[PDB]
Amino acid sequence: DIVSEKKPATEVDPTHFEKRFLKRIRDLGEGKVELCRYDPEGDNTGEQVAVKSLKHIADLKKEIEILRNLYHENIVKYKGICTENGIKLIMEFLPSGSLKEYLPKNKNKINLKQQLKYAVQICKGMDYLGSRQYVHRDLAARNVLVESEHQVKIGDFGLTKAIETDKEYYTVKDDRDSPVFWYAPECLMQSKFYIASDVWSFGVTLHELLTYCDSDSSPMALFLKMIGPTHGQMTVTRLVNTLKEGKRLPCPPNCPDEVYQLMRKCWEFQPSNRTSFQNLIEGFEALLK
Ligand SMILES: Cc1cnc(Nc2cc(N3CCN(C)CC3)cc(S(C)(=O)=O)c2)nc1Nc1cccc(CO)c1
Repeated sequence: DIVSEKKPATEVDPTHFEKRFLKRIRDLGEGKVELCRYDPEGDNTGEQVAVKSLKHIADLKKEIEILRNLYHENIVKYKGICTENGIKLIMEFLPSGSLKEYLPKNKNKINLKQQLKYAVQICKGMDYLGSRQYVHRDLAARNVLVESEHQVKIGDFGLTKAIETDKEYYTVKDDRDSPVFWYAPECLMQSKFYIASDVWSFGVTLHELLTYCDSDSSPMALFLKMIGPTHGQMTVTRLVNTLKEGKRLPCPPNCPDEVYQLMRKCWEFQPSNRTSFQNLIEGFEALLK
């Protein structure tokens, strides 16, 4: 008789998504994120998932490993991977999108009390990330996903880096696509990323939330009005100059001064003088009481 291999008992990994059942619906945003239906039964009843893939393979693999081990109410859920060298990150899908799409469409529903509750949830997610010794480096309203009218989640970890044990910051090398208008002075000047640098980005995200992500009131729009919109390659040094002078984004319309003061504590020039996420949580909780 012909010799063959004994078949070992097959086990199913719920985090392993087969390419043949992962069916594309549409692009969500750009590296790119797509809405897919994982449909192993082929009858359009499968679960909708968000799929992150490459248009850098090493960076995607590191991102997958970070997200796989993060478990928090305000952090988007990892679901698994789809493997070819190629890899796709599979996450839960949030149909409301980010604060960038949701806030302009739901102003009537989202009052100051709800905005402060979203602010608390962003801080809780960020404080959990910091407790795991990570710096996010991309905290912006476009990366805050809306689970429901009552809950937001940090939804992308593409620039997330680990801070070495007993060290205070991570030094960046690849910075060409940096979101400079959300960056603290130490990031712009020395490419040094502290947990306090994410606190700075939070202050900017809080400004966006309070303006309902209005494009005319965006941090880029406002800073470009303050420094000049036609400076090209000179834009960042003009931005650094402005921040050194003590100039900050103005108080959002209808934002009470006590909320604006918490926001300004995120924007102290020196990282050591900035508020912590825990102190922000306490400040917002005192305003909600
Ligand atoms: C992990 C995840 C789960 N669920 C969603 N949902 C979702 C997202 C969006 N985008 C949010 C970011 N915007 C700049 C572009 C639109 C839109 C919809 S919708 C309203 O069209 O159904 C849904 N997106 C995810 N990630 C994702 C998608 C796109 C871009 C980024 C990076 O900012 C992260």
